[PDB]
Amino acid sequence: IQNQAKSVDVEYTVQFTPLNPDDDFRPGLKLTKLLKTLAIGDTITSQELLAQAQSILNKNHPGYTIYERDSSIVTHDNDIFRTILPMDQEFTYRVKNREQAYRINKKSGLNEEINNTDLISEKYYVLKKGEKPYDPFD
Repeated sequence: IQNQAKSVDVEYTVQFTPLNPDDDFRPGLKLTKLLKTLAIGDTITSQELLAQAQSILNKNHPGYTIYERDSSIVTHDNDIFRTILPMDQEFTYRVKNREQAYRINKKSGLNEEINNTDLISEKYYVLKKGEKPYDPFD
C-alpha cells in the first residue's frame, strides 16, 4: 500500500422488496445517494444504514416500513473483490484501506488523482404498515 487513498466518498443504494405485490415498486431503479466522505478506518454501522434506508423508504414509499434486511454489500472503486457484510446480525463496516485512485490524462499521458469511492448496496424486505407477513398461517 504505497499511496493510501486520502478520502473515500461513501455512496449508498438500496432496493426494496414488498412481502406481497405492489406496482409502485417498479424494478430497475438505479440511483445512488452520497452518504458522506470518510477516511480509511472510519466506520459505518448497520443501525445507521437502517436509518438511511427507512428515511429513503419514507420519501419514496409512504405507508411502508422496513421488515428485514436481506443483504449488504460494499463495492470499492472499480475493484473486483467486494466485501459481503453479515446478513443476520448488526455490523460495523470499516472503510477499507486502499491505494489512491487516479486516471491517465488523455493528452499528456500523466496521472491525475481522483476521489476513491465505496458503493454500499442494500436490499430490504418491506411491509405495508398495518399488514402482516406469512401466508395463510405459517
